[PDB]
Amino acid sequence: ASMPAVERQLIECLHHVIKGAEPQQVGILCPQDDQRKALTEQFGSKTATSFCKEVDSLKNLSNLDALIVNQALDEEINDSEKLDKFITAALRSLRTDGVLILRQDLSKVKEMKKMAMLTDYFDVFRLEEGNGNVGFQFYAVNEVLDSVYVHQNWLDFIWTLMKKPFPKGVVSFRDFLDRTQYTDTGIFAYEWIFGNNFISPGGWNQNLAILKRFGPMKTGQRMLDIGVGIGGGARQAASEFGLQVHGVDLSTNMLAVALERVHKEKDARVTYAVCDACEYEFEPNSFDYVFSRDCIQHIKDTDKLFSRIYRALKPGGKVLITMYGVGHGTLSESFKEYVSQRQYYLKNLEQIEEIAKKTGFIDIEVENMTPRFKEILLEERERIEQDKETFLAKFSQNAYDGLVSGWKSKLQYIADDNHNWNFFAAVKPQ
Ligand SMILES: C[S@@+](CC[C@H](N)C(=O)[O-])C[C@H]1O[C@@H](n2cnc3c(N)ncnc32)[C@H](O)[C@@H]1O
Repeated sequence: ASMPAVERQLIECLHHVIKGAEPQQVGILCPQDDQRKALTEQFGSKTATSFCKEVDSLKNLSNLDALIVNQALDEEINDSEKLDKFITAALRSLRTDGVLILRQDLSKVKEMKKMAMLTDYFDVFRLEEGNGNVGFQFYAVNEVLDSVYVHQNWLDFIWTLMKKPFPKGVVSFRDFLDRTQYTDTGIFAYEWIFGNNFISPGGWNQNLAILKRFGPMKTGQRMLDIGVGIGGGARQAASEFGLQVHGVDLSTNMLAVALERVHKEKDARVTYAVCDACEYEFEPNSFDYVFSRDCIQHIKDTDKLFSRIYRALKPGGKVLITMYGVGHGTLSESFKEYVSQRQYYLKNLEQIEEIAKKTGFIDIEVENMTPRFKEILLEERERIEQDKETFLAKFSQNAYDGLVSGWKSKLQYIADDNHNWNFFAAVKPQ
């Protein structure tokens, strides 16, 4: 039971990609006439639109700059053959670089991983076109905000995808995350050691201490959380400080859990989006705070990232980031192999400060929190060693041994001053 606010958001999603351009040819697949007309009125006289009411009709649409599909795939999401027919027809109908905006409510779908499974399917699907392949490039998954605020529904999704050419092996950044470090089994094993809802050292108590280093925060202020993981940090920021928190993560595995949990527990201060924080188009001058907890070691282009954060902060706004970093000790081969397998792009505090100054941040604070990181590992390790019997009731031996040796290994990395745990904070001037 949606309102006109939804259709306006769909067009906003479209404009993240095409910007100020108006699309020459638009297709609309939308079975609900009132929702369909609200969409149509969003376009002006420079746009010609063809729309249809059943998915089989996409074969009749072509040379589209954009295809908007709204609540039309109820059957397809339960039938891979029908889904395949739609994706194929959708790709054929679009020009290269054409945008697909797909809105589908998943709240009546009992499978909680459905959004994640659909996203990989879209990301992986390939269609022969000419002497190569075509497919959809992933941009984002957003929540329909009307659905959150009016219907307490956090599982109403909008995918933003773009048609691109592909060769006829080569893994996207998102898939590396979902297939390697942040798998489901990895997530539940990680959550167990760090603490409920957290994938970062020290769990609830530690995250609260870090949030406090922002200084005074007020109810209703807006925070962007980069690399929100399974949501523990965002949810705590909202419940403890009354912040409105928007969390982003590139890993669908991670966010599936965050989304499931907020959808069940219900807190309208918290929303989530799947996207790459180095690329996604955030609204400028809009956030009071940007927070990132142990995320940015995954991110190569720190320079780009900082300019985007700066851009996104309100003047006078504050950024606070913690991250894995590299120390000033002689790097060991074990540490170097560890970094490559994780694909971390590590920096030291000096480099972070240089970049922050170059970006234009003021009041820069940096801290080496490695001694704290050490206390946490030791404390965490004493817990597992004590609760050995309880772990094997839930997970396998293989997950367990990797934890003991991993914890053993990080301790040596800290000892050699290879591995650091860094704190950075700063403010946007004015
Ligand atoms: C070690 S975890 C931290 C989770 C969260 N900070 C917490 O305390 O529970 C890293 C998270 O950052 C996310 N991440 C890595 N690169 C990202 C990117 N380019 N954009 C958005 N999120 C990213 C990963 O998906 C992962 O979920």
